[PDB]
Amino acid sequence: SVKIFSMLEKFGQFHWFYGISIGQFLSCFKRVFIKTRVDEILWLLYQEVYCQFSTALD
Repeated sequence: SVKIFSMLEKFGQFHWFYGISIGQFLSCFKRVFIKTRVDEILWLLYQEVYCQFSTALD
């Protein structure tokens, strides 16, 4: 999650519209549980983060 958040911040550096908050990221992560258990959670986190914050990019 730290690595992903750093990547999103680097995205936000390039264009003023691409910024990212921390509450937004935390809520996106929280939405994982509602929808090797640790590996499943990690995979779900990646999928949810992508499908959440890809629509905000060109």
